[PDB]
Parts: sequence; C-alpha cells; structure tokens
Amino acid sequence: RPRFSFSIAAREGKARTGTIEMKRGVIRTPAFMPVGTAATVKALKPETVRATGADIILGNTYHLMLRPGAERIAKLGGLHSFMGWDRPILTDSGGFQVMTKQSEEGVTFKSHLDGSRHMLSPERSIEIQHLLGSDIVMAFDEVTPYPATPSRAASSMERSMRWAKRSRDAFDSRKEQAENAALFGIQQGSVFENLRQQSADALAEIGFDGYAVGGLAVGEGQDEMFRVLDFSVPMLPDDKPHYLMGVGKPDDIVGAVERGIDMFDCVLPTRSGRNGQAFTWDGPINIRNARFSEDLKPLDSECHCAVCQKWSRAYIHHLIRAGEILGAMLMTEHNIAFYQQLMQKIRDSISEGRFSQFAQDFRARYFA
Amino acid sequence: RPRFSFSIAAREGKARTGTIEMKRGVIRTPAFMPVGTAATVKALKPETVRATGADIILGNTYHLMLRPGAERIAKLGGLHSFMGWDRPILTDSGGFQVMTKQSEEGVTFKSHLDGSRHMLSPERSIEIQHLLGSDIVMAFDEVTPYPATPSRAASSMERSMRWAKRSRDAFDSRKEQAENAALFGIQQGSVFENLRQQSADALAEIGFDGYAVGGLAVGEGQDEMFRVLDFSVPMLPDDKPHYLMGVGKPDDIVGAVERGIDMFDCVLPTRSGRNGQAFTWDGPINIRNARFSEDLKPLDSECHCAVCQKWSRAYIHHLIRAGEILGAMLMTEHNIAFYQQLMQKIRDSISEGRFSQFAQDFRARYFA
Ligand SMILES: Nc1nc2[nH]cnc2c(=O)[nH]1
Ligand SMILES: Nc1nc2[nH]cnc2c(=O)[nH]1
Ligand SMILES: [Zn+2]
Ligand SMILES: [Zn+2]
Repeated sequence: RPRFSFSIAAREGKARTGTIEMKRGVIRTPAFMPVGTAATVKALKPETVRATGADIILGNTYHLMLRPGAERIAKLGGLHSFMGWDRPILTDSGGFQVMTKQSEEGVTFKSHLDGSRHMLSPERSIEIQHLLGSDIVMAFDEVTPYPATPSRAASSMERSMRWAKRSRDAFDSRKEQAENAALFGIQQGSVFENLRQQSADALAEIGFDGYAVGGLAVGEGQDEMFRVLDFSVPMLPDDKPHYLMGVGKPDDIVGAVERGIDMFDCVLPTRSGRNGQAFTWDGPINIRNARFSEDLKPLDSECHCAVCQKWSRAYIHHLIRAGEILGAMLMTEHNIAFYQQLMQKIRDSISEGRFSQFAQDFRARYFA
Repeated sequence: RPRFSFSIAAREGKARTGTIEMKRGVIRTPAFMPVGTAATVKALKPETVRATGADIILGNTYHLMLRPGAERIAKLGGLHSFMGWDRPILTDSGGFQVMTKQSEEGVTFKSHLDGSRHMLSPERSIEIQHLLGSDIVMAFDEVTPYPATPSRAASSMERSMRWAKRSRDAFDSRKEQAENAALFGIQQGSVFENLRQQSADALAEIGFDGYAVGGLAVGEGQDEMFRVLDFSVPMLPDDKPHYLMGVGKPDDIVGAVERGIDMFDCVLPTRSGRNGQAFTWDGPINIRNARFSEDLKPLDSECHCAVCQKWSRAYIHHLIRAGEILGAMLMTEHNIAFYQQLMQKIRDSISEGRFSQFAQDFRARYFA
C-alpha cells in the first residue's frame, strides 16, 4: 500500500465517497473515527472497535503526552503496539485540549493531573505524534474562541498559518515520519469568509495530504456551523480529504457530508454511552429513564450490532442505573456500531446516487 | 440431562474430581464459580466468562432482590435470560449479606441503597431464588459471627437447622422448582466439632442435593479454617458435592480441595482485578506498582488467556492507573481465567493421581 492515496469513487452534489489507502490499511470515506482518549477507546477492546466497522481511530496527543508519556510509549513500541490496534490512527495536535502562557513559539501549560509543567509548539507536537507512531498527523494550530472579533480571528488564523508551515517543515525533517505518515493542515478564520479563504490559500500553498476545517466545534449552533461549511469547504482542494474536527451528532454528520466533509471524530457515542444516551434511528434515548425498566426490545430494533442481538433495553437500564461496567461496555459498543452503520448508509447512498433522499428520510425519522 | 446427578470419577486421599450434571449443563468439579453481583460478572460479557472455562456462576440474592427486584426479573423471563448466561447459576440465600430485626420467623432489614424495608425468611428466600430461576438454590441460614461462644454457636446452628427444614419444605412445595433445580443445605457450628457433627446429622436427616460448609468465610485465618475442614468435611455425605462458601485465595482452594471440597466461589478475582491485583503462578502482583510501567511481559508468562496473548503489563498498568474501564475488563478476564486454569490443573492432577505433588509444587512456586 502507498503512504497515502485518496480516491473518490462517487459524488452527489458536494458529497463524495471513496477511500484513503495507507500502509496500515484502507479507510472508507465518509469515515467516523472513534476517539481513544489515553490509548483506549473507552470500555472496548480494539477487536470490538474493529468489529463495529471502524477503519481508523483517533488518539489524543495532549492526554498521551501527560500519561503515560510520549517517550515511554515510543520505548514500548509505539501506540499501535501498546494498545493493540494495528490499523491507522490519526492523532490530534494537542492544541485544543491545552486550551497557560502563549507566544509565537508555542504554549507552556500546567498538567491538569499533576501541576507538572509542559510545552507544546508546532515542532514538539509533530515530534510527539512521531513518537506515538501516528499515521495521520495534525498540524499544530492556535484555537480561536467563539465568538471572536474580526481582528482576533485574523491574528489567530495568521499565527496558525505560520505554525502550519512550521508543522510541515518539522514533519518533512523526519525521514521515517515523512515516508510513512500523512500530514493534515487545519483551516481557521472563525465565521469570516475572507479569513477562511486566506487560510485555505495559505494551506494549499504549503501543501498537505488532507485539510481539516477547524474552529467549528465550539458553541456556534448547527445553523451557523452549516453556514460556515457552505463557503469554507469549497475553498479546500477538492482532491484531498476534508476533515471536520470534533463533530458530532448524527444529524451534524449528515449535513456536513452534504457540504463536502469526508472525516469526523467525536466523543459523543463513547461519552454519551457511559452516561445513558443510546442512538437510535428514531433519535437518542436515555436508557436510564423508567419507561425502559421492563422493555424487552433491543436498544434499536434495526441495529445489527452484537448488543442488539443479545440484550434488552431493560437489562441495560438496570446495568447503567446500577453503575455496572458492563453497562458502559454495551452502550458504547452499540453507539459506536450505530455510528458505523450510519456512515455505511451514507457511503452506499452516495455511491448509488440517492444520498439526498437518504438525508431527507434520515431526518424525517430521527426527528419524529 | 437429569435435574441433578453428581458422579465422582477419581479420588486421591480426600480430594475428588467429577461432574455434576444438570438440565442447563455439566459442571466439572472441583469447580470455581465467578460471582455475578447484580446480574453481571463485573466487567465481563457472559461469553467471556464462558471462554475462561467457567461452567456455572453465582448470583447474589440480596442484591438482586433490591435491584432490579426478583418479581421484575421473573416478569422479564428469569435471570438467565435477563443477563444472557444460559448455563447453571447457583444463587446464595441472601442471609450473609443482610448480616436489622431478627427472629425465629426470619429477618427484616433496611435496604442499604434506599432505606426501603424488606423481609427475608427461609420461605421468602426460596421464593426469590425460584423467581430468579436459579438452578442451585441455597437453604436460608443464620450467620454465626466469629468468634462465637459455644452457647451462641449452638443456638444459631440449631436455628439454622430448623430453617434448613423450612427451606426444604418450601422448595419441595413448588413443583417447577422441585423438578428442575437442586437444593443445598449449609452446615454450621462455628469451630466446634460436636456442633458441626450435630449440624451434619440434621442436614443429612433432612436430605439435600449438596452440602455447604458455612461459617468459615469470616475472619478466622487459614490455619483455623483448615483445622475446621479437617473434621467437618468427613461428616457430610460422601456421595454429594461439598461447597465451601466465600473461599477464596488460590492457596485456600488447593488446601480445601485436599480436605474434600468440590465447589468454591469468591469475589477476589473480580474485585482484586478492578483494584490492580493480578494472580500469577509466582503469586499475586499489584499491576499499579511502578516496577511494571515498562514491563512488556504479559501478566503471567504461562497463562493461556486472551489478555496474556495480546497485552503487556505495561499497558494494563497504564489503564489501571488511569482509571480506564478497559483496565478492569482485562484484569478481570485474566484473573477469572487464571482461577479456571487452576481448577483445571487441580482436576487433571486428581484424575492422574498426582494431586499431592501438584499441591506441593504449586505452593513452592506461589510462595517463592
Ligand atoms: N486542533 C484542533 N482541534 C479541534 N477540535 C475541534 N476543533 C478544533 C480545532 O479547531 N483545532
Ligand atoms: N449463606 C451463607 N453464605 C456464606 N458465605 C460465606 N459464609 C457463608 C455462610 O455461612 N452462609
Ligand atoms: Zn445496537
Ligand atoms: Zn492471563
């Protein structure tokens, strides 16, 4: 397999479906990436993560660099070997989570576990992601808060572009990394069309394997998010993957794919699972609700996952109310499987030229 | 399969190995029963419990009757169907955990979850175990504290024998239960040989499918426990299974089998697992210890379990220190598999007439 190859098999309007080929495997797109925080997708073995249909997972740099430490993970063989996931892993750059003394060089911060002091910069972030053995490396950026004034948004986007060039040069400086991994750049510019355009132009001039739309996971509401994607995604190179960071709910995903996004990650299916929220085609339910205490149906009556083949809402209700680990295990497996099934339906419908219809049908039912 | 058949295939001194056949499956003895507290073996799916080699699990009556409730579990189809374990389940009678107003009728108590008031008596305990659909039902007894004076020990053993007859009659009164499940009686008498003998005589006169040695899980120390088993187990009918309740550590098990015990349950491998203790043939280790932070070996280098095939001490160290659910999952799976492997080694060595040697070798290494 090549280091990185993105091929588009089918389109419908702005939506695309295709594959990214990398040394560790193929990623079907649009793709949803379960999040491993601290070298585990919470409450699942990697084989279970794979069984749900996931082709790639995300690792959080910030948490890994504090515990167990990047150098330690490298000494033990790299993140894949450490956690037992042998397919591609995308790592974030760590910047969002650090968001403290900031400067053009980078940021220094105190560990929220320890009070220990650490530093992150484009160069150190790229180095950490190398030590982890990440297949898709994210450039280090500066987070713009929402809302941001035009001047702050411009200053921060400009700094991010300077840091994107530093990230590119650090990545390219390291032979093993440049030959085996991919590097994605992140577009900033908040809600402002002109800044999004300057950011897209700067990133394309530098040149990346894929392009993320940053600065949207951050409180703006779905209508505004969709409005920003409307003009922002067409600014990115069409022939490379487009990744919307930190999104999101099933309806967010469907709308974002309609706007040309190919890759997603979110902690919702994992986190929501442990707290009692299960995704269904008829919308999310909270399994702790008393109405489920004697409900013998599965979490979702169309879902193909092993949880829905084997256990009832009533049993999972009991487990979650009782605080049992198996409750978290089953809810998380189901929610990740549901997300994978959603992406598969999205991929098939685009391939078949019926994605618009699928989106309309999906929304009608999910919100009924 | 018959309702209940215990066959002894081989003996060596007081130790026996054989099988108990029941409608839901065969139990190899000596047997270790993982404990399901609240209709789950903590942090494991039933298929994983079975994969470790377990033939039967224990359910806790006291917890189940408070949450989710016995009547509710019966309405949902019984415990097997509720939790997805289709092999035999032994339920305890609930009395140990309740141990509050006591009388010859039974005990009334306040829920430690709710302050709600509940009642337990030989008849209600047997009824609850029926509603759960238990395959091996334990007679309801009164717990004797340690230490106990001779007079208190006698009074409480005598009450337990009266309650054992009530348990027998309640069980026999219910057709579906009498035809499909088995009933075990519990010997009491604290450390006193004469009371243990009167208790054995009373229970044999009543007649049970198996006999538990009660009142030993309770603070007395291994030497005293072994001394009491020395004289107590030979008092029980030889042709029925002998169950030592709430024991225990691997060395406890080996010694107890040398004294004629066939069945064990304990929460150690589950509970100890979640707290960082892993069993090895070289003795228990606490995986949180800093010495394991870069140790690439499996938990135990002879263990055949899936955890030891796939993940390092270093990774599990990180998971447990980080408070991750997968840490509890992996430690529990390994510890239950280790216990099952220990019972298999015990069964083979008795069958092969080399159990004395195995016990000596096991102790030499485990305590080195
Ligand atoms: N690094 C980074 N991570 C994110 N997650 C959500 N939004 C962002 C972003 O703008 N930058
Ligand atoms: N019911 C009961 N359960 C136990 N668990 C440990 N010891 C005992 C006992 O003596 N009686
Ligand atoms: Zn499901
Ligand atoms: Zn093991």
